[PDB]
Amino acid sequence: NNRYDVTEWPAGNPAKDIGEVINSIIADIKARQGAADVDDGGKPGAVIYLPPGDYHLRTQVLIDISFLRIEGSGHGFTSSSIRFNVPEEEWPDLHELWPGGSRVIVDLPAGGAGDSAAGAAFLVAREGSPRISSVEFSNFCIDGLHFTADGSGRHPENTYANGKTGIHVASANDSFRVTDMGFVYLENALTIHKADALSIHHNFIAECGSCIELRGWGQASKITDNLVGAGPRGHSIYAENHGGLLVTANNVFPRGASSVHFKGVTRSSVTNNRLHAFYPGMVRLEENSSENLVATNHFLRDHEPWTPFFGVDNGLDDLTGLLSISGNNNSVIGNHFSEVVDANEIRPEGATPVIIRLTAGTGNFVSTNHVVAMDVDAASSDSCFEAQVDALLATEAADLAVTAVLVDPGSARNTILDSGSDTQVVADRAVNAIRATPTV
Amino acid sequence: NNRYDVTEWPAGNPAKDIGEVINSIIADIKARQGAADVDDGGKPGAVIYLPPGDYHLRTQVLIDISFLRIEGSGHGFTSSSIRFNVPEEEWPDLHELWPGGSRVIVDLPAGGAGDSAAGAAFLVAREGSPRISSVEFSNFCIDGLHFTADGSGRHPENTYANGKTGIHVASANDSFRVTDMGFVYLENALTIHKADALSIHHNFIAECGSCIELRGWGQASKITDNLVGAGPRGHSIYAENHGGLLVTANNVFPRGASSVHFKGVTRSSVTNNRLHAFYPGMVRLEENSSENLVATNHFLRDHEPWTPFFGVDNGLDDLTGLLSISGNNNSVIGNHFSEVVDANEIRPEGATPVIIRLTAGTGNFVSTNHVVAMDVDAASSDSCFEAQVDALLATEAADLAVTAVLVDPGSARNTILDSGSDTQVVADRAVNAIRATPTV
Amino acid sequence: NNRYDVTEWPAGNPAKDIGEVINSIIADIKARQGAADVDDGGKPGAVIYLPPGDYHLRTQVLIDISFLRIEGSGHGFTSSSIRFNVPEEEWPDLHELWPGGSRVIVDLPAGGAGDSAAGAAFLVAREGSPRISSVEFSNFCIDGLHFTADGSGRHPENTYANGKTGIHVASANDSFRVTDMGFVYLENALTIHKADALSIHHNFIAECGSCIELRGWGQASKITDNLVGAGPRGHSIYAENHGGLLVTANNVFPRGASSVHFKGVTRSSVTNNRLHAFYPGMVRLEENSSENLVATNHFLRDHEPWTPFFGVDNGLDDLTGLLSISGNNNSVIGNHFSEVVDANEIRPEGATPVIIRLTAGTGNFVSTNHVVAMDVDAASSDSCFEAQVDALLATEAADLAVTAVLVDPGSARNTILDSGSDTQVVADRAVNAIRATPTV
Repeated sequence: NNRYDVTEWPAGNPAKDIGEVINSIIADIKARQGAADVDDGGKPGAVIYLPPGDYHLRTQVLIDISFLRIEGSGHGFTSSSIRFNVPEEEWPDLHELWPGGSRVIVDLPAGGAGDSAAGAAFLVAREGSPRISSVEFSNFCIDGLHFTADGSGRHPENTYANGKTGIHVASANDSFRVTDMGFVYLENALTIHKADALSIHHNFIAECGSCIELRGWGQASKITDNLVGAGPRGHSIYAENHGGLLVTANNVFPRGASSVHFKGVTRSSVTNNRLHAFYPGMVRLEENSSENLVATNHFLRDHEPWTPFFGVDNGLDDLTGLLSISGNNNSVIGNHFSEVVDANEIRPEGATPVIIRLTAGTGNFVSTNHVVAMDVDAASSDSCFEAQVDALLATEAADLAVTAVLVDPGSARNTILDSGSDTQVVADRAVNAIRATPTV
Repeated sequence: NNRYDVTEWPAGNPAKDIGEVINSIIADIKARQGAADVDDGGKPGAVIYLPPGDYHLRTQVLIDISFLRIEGSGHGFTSSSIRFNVPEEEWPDLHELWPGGSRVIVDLPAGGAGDSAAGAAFLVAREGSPRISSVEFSNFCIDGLHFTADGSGRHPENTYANGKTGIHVASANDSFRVTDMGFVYLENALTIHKADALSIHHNFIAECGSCIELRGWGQASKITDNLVGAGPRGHSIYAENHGGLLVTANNVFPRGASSVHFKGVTRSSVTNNRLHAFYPGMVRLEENSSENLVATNHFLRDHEPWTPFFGVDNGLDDLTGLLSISGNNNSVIGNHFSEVVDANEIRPEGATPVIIRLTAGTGNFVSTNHVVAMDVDAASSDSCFEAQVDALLATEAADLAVTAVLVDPGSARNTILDSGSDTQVVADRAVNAIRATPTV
Repeated sequence: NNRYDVTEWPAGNPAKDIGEVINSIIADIKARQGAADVDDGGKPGAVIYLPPGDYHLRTQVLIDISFLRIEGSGHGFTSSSIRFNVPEEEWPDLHELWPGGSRVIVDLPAGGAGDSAAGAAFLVAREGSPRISSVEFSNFCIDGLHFTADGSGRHPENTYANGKTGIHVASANDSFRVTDMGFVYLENALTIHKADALSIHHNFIAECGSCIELRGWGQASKITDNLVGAGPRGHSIYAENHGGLLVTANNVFPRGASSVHFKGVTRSSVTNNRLHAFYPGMVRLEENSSENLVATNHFLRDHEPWTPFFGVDNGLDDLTGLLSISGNNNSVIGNHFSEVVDANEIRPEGATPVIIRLTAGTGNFVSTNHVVAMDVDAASSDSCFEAQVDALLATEAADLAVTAVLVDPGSARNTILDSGSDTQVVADRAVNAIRATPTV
């Protein structure tokens, strides 16, 4: 025992309100595990199992205890975004309509003016000592169900706004795991404050406004092997005030405002990811993000190919850069950048797009980065995945002049090696060490 | 419920034909999940559990539904290749003879002249909309049992031919997972057509003719953390017409024809793998494979040390290259190449082996690759793992001249930096930018 | 069946001695699986499940059979190190005191003068043929409970000494997996001899004297996605006489003697890890460790910030190097090194710290490594995680002269490119090819 199955718990009804059921199970664990030091233990925690099923959550789950594992048997993802943009008269012929797996349907109202925490299906919160530790979420689905009108006049299902969060961790935490999950149609998939030695590993986090956000501060954590797709006003991967973070082996696709965004992040590594955006400002190191390694990533920036998101932007223009750095002593090494754009969609009109921009800070080392830039003709089609795939396989283009590296006058004493020809590297040679990539 | 255990299903017998049992379970799921939009769901799918056991499959499983998870409790791998080459009179003294775990023994005949799909233990197929989604295969064993005579006069168990496939996905699919599996003694372990956002993660796929094949087209997928060993007429990792594929953190060992093979693959990353082959042509980018990052891989090419495969080749000679590129605007950065061969086994007689070959395309960037080449004396021994390990630890060699980079006249406007001395880099300096690695 | 739950086994008591229970289950599996070739199988193995719980182990588990899986439902980690250094009168106010999850408490005496194997909770041993294969340990907790006085006069809980091992594999093995575990308060977490195609993946291995040790020899293995923290007389990741090892995507934090230590390791890759130490000698390639790739790692060396470990060293001084190489033909490419030290704590007094040191061997290629060095004021605070995090986020420092690369006269014919200025690279230019990083 200490093993519970939500379909076998005698209180509540998991189809109607799985929140109530899980809170009831948590009360039972605490009632049984009252003593902290009996035969060298006494509070080992528990596992709560969700079989495949459609489970409505109407009461927020409060997780107050260490070593709690909540697990299911399916990440359950299907593209609600595609389905909600299929003409409605065709829905009866679709084999299915909704995500599945071990599915928690989040039916909470939007969070108040206090916060988003109130809109989270699972809230992890505990103050005092020690930090809550080794909570595990595994292999289930959290589904926000619908997005809602936002004043823009866009389809309500394409706004990425509903005030719902999948998992929200409010308190300092240690050794947490989020693995094998599916998150869909949430304004925020996963928000974790004050994380130590966290692992976010092998999840599918897509069609959420903002996917992964590490807030407050943190250390010694990792975000690995995820498939991630956000919305144009949110983050794919975000961290602030982290040290020693490792972000690797993620496949991040559209349509977040950015792929990776750091504020005040130090001594971290963003390496070996595949990153694909429809907008500039893919990787942002801001507010003294320093001594970070950004290595061997594949960056692709192109244009949205799917008609229902034509015109949808993140507000940033082509001078922003694909990689933007404000901070000291970073290392940008061995990245590939593909810039695949339509010259007459470049903004501002007639600008030369920038790839890497150093806006502030000193001592950045940028070496052995390959920039390929291409001028294609933009187009939109109605069939989502066909258009996406055709777009990736298309190479049928003219050449395009770009600025591979732009060092603003506010950044100096950088070293730029083999990351562009002299024309491609716009920088003051008197206060930065520049070696042009050899040419013919 | 929606949870099934194949040993607790009242129809069929999983020891005799687990195929029939699983198909029966799938019919039950469909019978119960008929309605697509009842209380915001209705087709959440299911989980089918295989306890550890030896289960014969005589009827192909047809997977027709989204959010189906099939799981077990052991990848169950043992080297049938070693065992089948042990003298038969010694078999009674072996502690065990066969793979184990949650084991599906594939007893289907070879596929007809239509196709290999008919020889697959699990076939995933569904047409219409939407694409089948979020099917999961986890932590079980698929065993082809024996290889069969192929006309070559080789031992029938060493042919890698039986017409059997582990898992075959014929239809466009989204968010699929194959994790923690074991595949053994199959002509094809895993063949997945038309994949979107697929994850093939942390499997053991070995002693199969061909291991992973991604066919038709695809996008935004990943192949990570696998242990992979194929056969000399097949692929280790293969993809065609994929965009945005990430292949990382795999340990690929002998004896596939290649370690990674791309046809028409674009905007992808093959980075941070350990790759070991007994033959040339380890990593092949062919048929306009363009804008790919190939970074920080460890390549080892040497000679087969195990006597029962002496003389077995993939048909390619030492001029082929360890890495061969036909395509535009790729990035080859920070790889290590160990070429450990016996000079008198080099073919054609008296050739200088090539390491990286650019056969066609423009704009490839090749930078900071270390090539170490060595002339050793070839040998074969009868004890498989002892010989393999001794061979890897052996450094007792003379020096060997190699061509680090060969740029054919059909490839031009490439950039080659610090990837060999001038002698080691055979290329037209007038139409490629070449910087020799500094020497003494 | 072949599925067992230790709380449902009729012999012994898993709370008192889970060792006896598991050994009893193993005898039952062998009694049932006597025949090796009945209908193409007969020894498929088994799965043993540990629900969340506190389980004392007083008898060593002997694992003698292939395809055994032992699994739980929680890695269960909490910092016993922090708790044992909290004043004792405050313990009654802590929410909990001990690790949890599916918890095996190791209550064996320390191993005799024969060996440490006798102190292991789980011993995997079998001689003869074939090698034991595809044993899996997953998602449970192994807890050494306490460290003991060691003659140093340190707190007994801070010695990292108790003679206990989590899992010890004594025999040649194939296709083993250790995944999702938690190890805490063990002198040795995981020791695996003679490993072939092993995967140590996604574990939490911390506050153990020595974490991962691969001994004897091995091949084609991988250590990926682990969180790892050892003690100052032990190893974080250690291997000897391995070929084809891949160590990637690990986040290794203090306070092991080293982060990665190789003896006699060849043709391997240590790439894309985040490594953090409080002492020199972070990555050691020793005793002819040759043809290894060390690429795109983030190294941080700084000072211990937590008062109860002030003064605790690994015995090595600042001339040792962060990366030390004794071996031929290695490749050191694209690493970031942050050296964050207090100039008056540098030892010996007045030394210039070294970052990469080549002590012996020929043909090493060192290219495009960024070294950032800083002089800060050392300090200690009592609040562990606050001090750790503040320390990582602190950049408030003066500049510090370092030797980026030191090539001893005993190492020659190396190539050093863009890994330091001429002053920073101390090497005989007549017998090594040196290119200084361009400067202003």
